[PDB]
Amino acid sequence: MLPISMSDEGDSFLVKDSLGENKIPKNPSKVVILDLGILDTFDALKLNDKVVGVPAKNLPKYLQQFKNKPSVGGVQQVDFEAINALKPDLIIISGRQSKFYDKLKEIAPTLFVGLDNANFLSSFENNVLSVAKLYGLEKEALEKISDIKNEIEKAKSIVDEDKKALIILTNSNKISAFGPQSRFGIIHDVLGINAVDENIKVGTHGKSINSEFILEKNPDYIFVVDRNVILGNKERAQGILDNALVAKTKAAQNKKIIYLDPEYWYLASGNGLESLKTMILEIKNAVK
Ligand SMILES: [Fe+3]
Repeated sequence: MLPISMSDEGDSFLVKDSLGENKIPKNPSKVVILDLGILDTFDALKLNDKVVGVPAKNLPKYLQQFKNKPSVGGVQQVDFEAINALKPDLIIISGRQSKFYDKLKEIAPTLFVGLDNANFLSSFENNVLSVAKLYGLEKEALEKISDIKNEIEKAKSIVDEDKKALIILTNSNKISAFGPQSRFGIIHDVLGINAVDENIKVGTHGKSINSEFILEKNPDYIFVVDRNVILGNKERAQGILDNALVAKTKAAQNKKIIYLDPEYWYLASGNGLESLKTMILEIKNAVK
Protein backbone atom coordinates (compact mmCIF):
# COMPACT_ATOMS: atom_id res chain seq x y z
CA MET A 1 0.00 0.00 0.00
CA LEU A 2 1.67 3.12 -1.31
CA PRO A 3 1.55 6.14 1.08
CA ILE A 4 0.06 9.32 -0.22
CA SER A 5 2.85 11.76 -1.49
CA MET A 6 2.29 15.45 -2.26
CA SER A 7 4.50 18.08 -3.87
CA ASP A 8 3.77 21.76 -3.57
CA GLU A 9 3.07 23.55 -6.94
CA GLY A 10 1.99 26.92 -5.57
CA ASP A 11 -1.82 26.91 -6.15
CA SER A 12 -2.11 23.12 -6.14
CA PHE A 13 -0.39 19.88 -5.08
CA LEU A 14 0.82 17.05 -7.23
CA VAL A 15 -0.51 14.04 -5.37
CA LYS A 16 0.44 10.42 -5.77
CA ASP A 17 -1.37 7.50 -4.15
CA SER A 18 -1.90 3.78 -4.77
CA LEU A 19 -4.33 4.37 -7.64
CA GLY A 20 -2.53 7.15 -9.49
CA GLU A 21 -1.64 10.74 -9.77
CA ASN A 22 -3.70 13.94 -9.50
CA LYS A 23 -3.28 17.70 -9.50
CA ILE A 24 -5.31 18.82 -6.47
CA PRO A 25 -5.91 22.49 -5.98
CA LYS A 26 -5.08 24.03 -2.62
CA ASN A 27 -8.07 24.63 -0.47
CA PRO A 28 -10.57 22.63 -2.55
CA SER A 29 -14.04 24.10 -2.15
CA LYS A 30 -16.35 21.47 -3.65
CA VAL A 31 -15.45 18.10 -2.31
CA VAL A 32 -17.37 14.83 -2.87
CA ILE A 33 -16.56 12.40 -0.12
CA LEU A 34 -17.36 8.67 -0.49
CA ASP A 35 -15.37 7.50 2.53
CA LEU A 36 -17.25 7.93 5.82
CA GLY A 37 -14.22 8.15 8.00
CA ILE A 38 -12.69 10.96 5.98
CA LEU A 39 -16.11 12.71 6.14
CA ASP A 40 -15.77 12.66 9.89
CA THR A 41 -12.24 13.97 9.62
CA PHE A 42 -13.60 16.87 7.50
CA ASP A 43 -15.92 17.65 10.41
CA ALA A 44 -13.14 17.38 12.95
CA LEU A 45 -10.97 19.89 11.00
CA LYS A 46 -14.01 22.27 10.53
CA LEU A 47 -14.09 21.74 6.80
CA ASN A 48 -17.84 21.05 6.62
CA ASP A 49 -18.39 23.91 4.20
CA LYS A 50 -15.95 22.41 1.70
CA VAL A 51 -18.18 19.32 1.26
CA VAL A 52 -20.75 19.25 -1.57
CA GLY A 53 -21.66 15.58 -1.78
CA VAL A 54 -21.94 12.66 0.57
CA PRO A 55 -23.32 9.08 0.42
CA ALA A 56 -26.59 9.90 2.09
CA LYS A 57 -27.95 6.40 1.74
CA ASN A 58 -25.41 5.02 4.19
CA LEU A 59 -25.06 8.12 6.48
CA PRO A 60 -24.68 6.84 10.02
CA LYS A 61 -25.98 8.28 13.29
CA TYR A 62 -22.81 10.21 14.06
CA LEU A 63 -22.65 12.03 10.71
CA GLN A 64 -26.14 13.56 10.68
CA GLN A 65 -24.72 17.05 10.26
CA PHE A 66 -24.22 16.12 6.58
CA LYS A 67 -27.85 15.12 5.88
CA ASN A 68 -28.34 18.67 4.34
CA LYS A 69 -25.64 17.98 1.73
CA PRO A 70 -26.47 16.75 -1.77
CA SER A 71 -26.60 12.93 -1.96
CA VAL A 72 -24.25 11.11 -4.30
CA GLY A 73 -25.82 7.76 -3.41
CA GLY A 74 -24.34 5.11 -1.13
CA VAL A 75 -20.79 3.79 -0.45
CA GLN A 76 -21.47 1.03 -3.02
CA GLN A 77 -24.32 2.65 -5.05
CA VAL A 78 -22.28 5.58 -6.38
CA ASP A 79 -24.46 8.06 -8.32
CA PHE A 80 -22.25 9.32 -11.17
CA GLU A 81 -24.88 11.66 -12.60
CA ALA A 82 -25.21 13.37 -9.21
CA ILE A 83 -21.44 13.70 -8.77
CA ASN A 84 -21.05 15.16 -12.23
CA ALA A 85 -23.90 17.72 -11.70
CA LEU A 86 -22.23 19.06 -8.53
CA LYS A 87 -19.06 19.81 -10.60
CA PRO A 88 -16.69 19.01 -7.73
CA ASP A 89 -13.02 20.01 -7.61
CA LEU A 90 -12.10 16.90 -5.61
CA ILE A 91 -13.57 13.37 -5.05
CA ILE A 92 -12.25 11.37 -2.12
CA ILE A 93 -12.64 7.57 -2.05
CA SER A 94 -11.57 4.51 -0.15
CA GLY A 95 -11.45 0.71 -0.86
CA ARG A 96 -15.10 0.37 -1.82
CA GLN A 97 -14.87 2.82 -4.68
CA SER A 98 -11.51 1.75 -6.18
CA LYS A 99 -13.48 -0.17 -8.81
CA PHE A 100 -14.99 3.18 -9.93
CA TYR A 101 -11.76 5.06 -10.00
CA ASP A 102 -11.52 5.71 -13.76
CA LYS A 103 -15.08 6.98 -14.11
CA LEU A 104 -14.65 9.20 -11.07
CA LYS A 105 -11.30 10.51 -12.36
CA GLU A 106 -13.13 11.68 -15.55
CA ILE A 107 -15.26 14.03 -13.41
CA ALA A 108 -12.55 15.42 -11.08
CA PRO A 109 -9.22 14.67 -9.31
CA THR A 110 -9.86 11.58 -7.17
CA LEU A 111 -7.85 11.04 -4.00
CA PHE A 112 -7.56 7.52 -2.55
CA VAL A 113 -7.58 7.27 1.23
CA GLY A 114 -7.35 3.49 1.65
CA LEU A 115 -6.67 1.96 4.99
CA ASP A 116 -3.92 -0.61 4.90
CA ASN A 117 -4.96 -3.44 7.22
CA ALA A 118 -1.35 -4.54 7.60
CA ASN A 119 -0.34 -1.00 8.51
CA PHE A 120 -3.39 0.63 9.99
CA LEU A 121 -1.97 3.38 12.08
CA SER A 122 0.48 4.69 9.41
CA SER A 123 -2.06 4.73 6.63
CA PHE A 124 -4.65 6.47 8.93
CA GLU A 125 -2.08 9.20 9.81
CA ASN A 126 -1.03 9.64 6.25
CA ASN A 127 -4.73 9.91 5.11
CA VAL A 128 -5.59 12.51 7.79
CA LEU A 129 -2.40 14.47 7.27
CA SER A 130 -2.66 14.52 3.45
CA VAL A 131 -6.21 15.96 3.77
CA ALA A 132 -5.01 18.48 6.36
CA LYS A 133 -2.13 19.54 4.10
CA LEU A 134 -4.56 20.54 1.31
CA TYR A 135 -5.97 23.12 3.75
CA GLY A 136 -2.96 24.16 5.77
CA LEU A 137 -4.27 22.35 8.85
CA GLU A 138 -1.40 20.10 9.68
CA LYS A 139 -1.11 21.46 13.15
CA GLU A 140 -4.77 20.75 14.07
CA ALA A 141 -4.48 17.29 12.56
CA LEU A 142 -1.40 16.40 14.61
CA GLU A 143 -3.08 17.44 17.88
CA LYS A 144 -6.05 15.21 17.03
CA ILE A 145 -3.75 12.36 15.97
CA SER A 146 -1.99 12.76 19.30
CA ASP A 147 -5.48 12.43 21.07
CA ILE A 148 -6.05 9.12 19.24
CA LYS A 149 -2.60 7.87 20.37
CA ASN A 150 -3.58 8.70 23.92
CA GLU A 151 -6.84 6.75 23.61
CA ILE A 152 -4.97 3.80 22.17
CA GLU A 153 -2.65 3.69 25.17
CA LYS A 154 -5.60 3.90 27.61
CA ALA A 155 -7.23 0.92 25.84
CA LYS A 156 -3.98 -1.14 25.67
CA SER A 157 -3.22 -0.62 29.33
CA ILE A 158 -6.46 -2.43 30.33
CA VAL A 159 -6.19 -5.48 28.14
CA ASP A 160 -5.99 -8.88 29.83
CA GLU A 161 -3.18 -10.66 27.84
CA ASP A 162 -4.39 -14.11 29.23
CA LYS A 163 -7.61 -13.72 27.11
CA LYS A 164 -8.25 -14.35 23.46
CA ALA A 165 -10.91 -12.96 21.12
CA LEU A 166 -12.56 -14.07 17.96
CA ILE A 167 -13.95 -11.55 15.48
CA ILE A 168 -17.02 -12.56 13.47
CA LEU A 169 -19.23 -10.94 10.93
CA THR A 170 -22.85 -12.12 10.41
CA ASN A 171 -24.54 -11.83 7.02
CA SER A 172 -27.96 -13.43 6.65
CA ASN A 173 -27.49 -16.60 8.90
CA LYS A 174 -23.86 -16.94 7.74
CA ILE A 175 -20.96 -16.39 10.12
CA SER A 176 -17.47 -15.49 8.91
CA ALA A 177 -14.29 -15.07 10.98
CA PHE A 178 -11.61 -12.44 10.71
CA GLY A 179 -8.24 -12.19 12.41
CA PRO A 180 -5.08 -10.12 12.57
CA GLN A 181 -4.50 -7.81 9.55
CA SER A 182 -8.09 -8.15 8.33
CA ARG A 183 -10.65 -5.37 7.85
CA PHE A 184 -11.33 -5.59 11.66
CA GLY A 185 -7.63 -6.14 12.46
CA ILE A 186 -7.14 -3.15 14.78
CA ILE A 187 -8.73 -5.05 17.69
CA HIS A 188 -5.69 -7.46 17.44
CA ASP A 189 -2.99 -5.22 15.80
CA VAL A 190 -3.45 -1.82 17.50
CA LEU A 191 -5.31 -2.52 20.74
CA GLY A 192 -3.28 -5.67 21.39
CA ILE A 193 -6.16 -8.10 22.12
CA ASN A 194 -4.95 -11.68 21.50
CA ALA A 195 -6.55 -13.62 18.72
CA VAL A 196 -7.96 -17.11 19.58
CA ASP A 197 -6.68 -18.40 16.28
CA GLU A 198 -3.69 -16.42 14.86
CA ASN A 199 -4.06 -18.65 11.71
CA ILE A 200 -7.24 -17.02 10.51
CA LYS A 201 -5.56 -14.75 7.90
CA VAL A 202 -8.00 -13.00 5.56
CA GLY A 203 -8.85 -9.54 4.19
CA THR A 204 -12.37 -8.28 3.44
CA HIS A 205 -14.31 -11.62 2.82
CA GLY A 206 -13.48 -13.80 5.90
CA LYS A 207 -13.39 -17.51 6.84
CA SER A 208 -16.77 -19.24 6.56
CA ILE A 209 -17.48 -20.96 9.94
CA ASN A 210 -20.20 -22.33 12.14
CA SER A 211 -21.17 -22.57 15.77
CA GLU A 212 -19.04 -25.76 16.24
CA PHE A 213 -15.85 -23.91 15.16
CA ILE A 214 -16.71 -21.19 17.71
CA LEU A 215 -17.15 -23.76 20.53
CA GLU A 216 -13.96 -25.56 19.34
CA LYS A 217 -11.84 -22.39 19.68
CA ASN A 218 -13.74 -21.34 22.80
CA PRO A 219 -12.73 -17.64 22.85
CA ASP A 220 -13.01 -15.47 25.99
CA TYR A 221 -14.40 -12.63 23.80
CA ILE A 222 -16.41 -12.66 20.60
CA PHE A 223 -16.60 -9.37 18.73
CA VAL A 224 -19.54 -9.49 16.34
CA VAL A 225 -20.10 -7.10 13.43
CA ASP A 226 -23.63 -7.65 12.24
CA ARG A 227 -23.76 -6.74 8.47
CA ASN A 228 -27.49 -7.49 8.62
CA VAL A 229 -27.99 -4.11 10.37
CA ILE A 230 -26.34 -2.24 7.43
CA LEU A 231 -28.12 -4.29 4.73
CA GLY A 232 -31.61 -4.09 6.42
CA ASN A 233 -32.05 -7.95 6.53
CA LYS A 234 -34.35 -9.55 9.11
CA GLU A 235 -31.70 -11.85 10.65
CA ARG A 236 -29.79 -10.72 13.83
CA ALA A 237 -26.51 -11.96 15.22
CA GLN A 238 -28.10 -12.23 18.59
CA GLY A 239 -30.44 -14.91 17.13
CA ILE A 240 -27.69 -16.65 15.20
CA LEU A 241 -25.54 -17.10 18.36
CA ASP A 242 -28.35 -17.97 20.77
CA ASN A 243 -27.69 -21.76 20.52
CA ALA A 244 -26.30 -24.50 22.79
CA LEU A 245 -22.88 -24.69 21.21
CA VAL A 246 -22.14 -20.95 21.60
CA ALA A 247 -23.76 -20.91 25.09
CA LYS A 248 -20.96 -23.15 26.39
CA THR A 249 -18.12 -20.88 25.36
CA LYS A 250 -16.31 -18.77 27.92
CA ALA A 251 -17.48 -15.75 25.91
CA ALA A 252 -21.26 -16.58 26.37
CA GLN A 253 -20.89 -17.52 30.02
CA ASN A 254 -18.94 -14.34 30.95
CA LYS A 255 -21.33 -12.15 28.84
CA LYS A 256 -18.48 -11.09 26.47
CA ILE A 257 -20.23 -11.61 23.19
CA ILE A 258 -19.95 -7.90 22.17
CA TYR A 259 -22.06 -6.55 19.37
CA LEU A 260 -20.00 -3.80 17.79
CA ASP A 261 -21.78 -0.93 16.14
CA PRO A 262 -21.57 -1.81 12.44
CA GLU A 263 -22.14 1.83 11.44
CA TYR A 264 -18.51 2.23 12.63
CA TRP A 265 -16.87 -1.14 12.06
CA TYR A 266 -18.53 -2.39 8.83
CA LEU A 267 -18.94 1.01 7.22
CA ALA A 268 -15.26 1.33 8.26
CA SER A 269 -15.08 4.78 9.71
CA GLY A 270 -11.40 4.30 10.64
CA ASN A 271 -10.32 7.46 8.81
CA GLY A 272 -12.26 9.66 11.23
CA LEU A 273 -10.42 11.62 13.82
CA GLU A 274 -13.53 11.34 16.06
CA SER A 275 -15.04 8.06 14.77
CA LEU A 276 -11.78 6.11 15.31
CA LYS A 277 -11.69 7.52 18.78
CA THR A 278 -15.23 6.23 19.47
CA MET A 279 -14.32 2.73 18.14
CA ILE A 280 -11.26 2.60 20.38
CA LEU A 281 -13.43 3.53 23.37
CA GLU A 282 -16.07 0.88 22.31
CA ILE A 283 -13.40 -1.84 22.48
CA LYS A 284 -11.92 -0.51 25.68
CA ASN A 285 -15.30 -0.38 27.45
CA ALA A 286 -16.28 -3.79 26.30
CA VAL A 287 -13.13 -5.48 27.84
CA LYS A 288 -12.13 -3.34 30.95
FE1 LIG B 1 -19.27 -4.85 1.90
